[PDB]
Amino acid sequence: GIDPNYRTSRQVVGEHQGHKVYGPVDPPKVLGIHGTIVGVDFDLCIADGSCITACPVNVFQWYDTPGHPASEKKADPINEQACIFCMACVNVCPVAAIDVKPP
Ligand code: SF4
Ligand code: F3S
Ligand SMILES: [Zn+2]
Repeated sequence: GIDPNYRTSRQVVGEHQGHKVYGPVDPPKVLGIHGTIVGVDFDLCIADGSCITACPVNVFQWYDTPGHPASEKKADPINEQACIFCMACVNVCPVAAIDVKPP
């Protein structure tokens, strides 16, 4: 579900907890994609939680996004530098909102 080319096709509009945020972002309904090594489309994430339950290195943590039409929290890749590219998260997300890319 997430654009595999976001890193080159969306402008970086900001930073969040050590990771970049890829625009556009128009809160609270449009929040864009968070992260570079491990990218999560906040506009697609429905807060299923499988990715967070699946990551062996705990890259993801719940992040509140009140008033987003898709969910009031999401998986924020705050510990993306720790990713070991097992690709578990990418396979289990029910909306395919995650894209991982070796630096
Ligand atoms: S690829 Fe593996 S390690 Fe990297 S985030 Fe996804 S689950 Fe965690
Ligand atoms: S829905 Fe959101 S929580 Fe994880 S499994 Fe998909 S990104
Ligand atoms: Zn973030």
